[PDB]
Amino acid sequence: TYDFTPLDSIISSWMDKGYYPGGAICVVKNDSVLFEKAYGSFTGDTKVYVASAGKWVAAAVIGAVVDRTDLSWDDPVEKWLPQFRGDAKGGILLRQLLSHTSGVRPYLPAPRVDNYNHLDSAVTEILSLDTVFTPGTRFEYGGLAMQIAGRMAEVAMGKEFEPLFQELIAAPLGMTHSHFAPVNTDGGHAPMLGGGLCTTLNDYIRFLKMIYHNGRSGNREILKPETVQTMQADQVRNAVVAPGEYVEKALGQHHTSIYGLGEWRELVDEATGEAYQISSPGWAGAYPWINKRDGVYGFFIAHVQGEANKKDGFSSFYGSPVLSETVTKIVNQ
Repeated sequence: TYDFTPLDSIISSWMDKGYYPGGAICVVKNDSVLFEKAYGSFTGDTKVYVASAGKWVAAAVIGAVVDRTDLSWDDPVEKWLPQFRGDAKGGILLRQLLSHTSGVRPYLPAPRVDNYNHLDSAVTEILSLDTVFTPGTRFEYGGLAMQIAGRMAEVAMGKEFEPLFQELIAAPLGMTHSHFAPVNTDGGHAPMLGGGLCTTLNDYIRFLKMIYHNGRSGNREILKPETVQTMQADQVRNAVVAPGEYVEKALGQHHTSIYGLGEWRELVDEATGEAYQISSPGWAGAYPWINKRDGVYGFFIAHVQGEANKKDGFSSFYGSPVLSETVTKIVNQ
């Protein structure tokens, strides 16, 4: 019998200040739902564009392809996409694309925006762009590199990325209201993999349950256990992490191993190098997480109105780990 008042108070205060028009949360501990509540206009089935919350899901689609084909985390781009031969980008590894360590430019040069609904067209435009640094040498967050990662999975399966998501992840989990494409163009819900995901509280909770159980759902192996472990491992490695990236800024943690495959390693045990809190926050307030020490997975879904970073110091991106912090307090007496 936990007391969830402190969490409810924080979320209600965001609604009372008009930061969001609505929202919903679900917190699960040791496979029991401890707290589930919708605010404002929302239900569990309200569809929301969740931006970077989809990076976690997109990495899982690619992991399901890696499980089924000769595609591997250490494959170079040019093995699969021969139009990249002759370009320094051809030697980028799949794991580097998904860990923000590729050196591919973060977003198209202004005023262009990658809103492509087909990755083959997206990747042709990305091919023309100079890199910003040598692969593996720096961490820099962005969206273009994951377009390339997605296209490599498309080629390995002979099938486009959105249909792959439905075949390999959404259908087997019973996610019925989710999609990466078509891409909404209102701003900040693009490119496809990095920011395109539209989902619901009920859909994304099914995804997190799967991840929490090391890729199993019931009697099905949705991802191999090793694939889930690799997604959660240090994929930044020796890349230089600049001061003030999300983990340092939002959580105060100073490890360099801040990212896996499409997911942040928010809290890490130094002695083992294992991450015990993992997340994929979006700029507009969506915050999914797992805390292995708590035995918790949860998801807050919402979309900020106005700017993400407001004059009272609230931030729908950098403020989000208050949710996992408050749950950690609650579930440990």
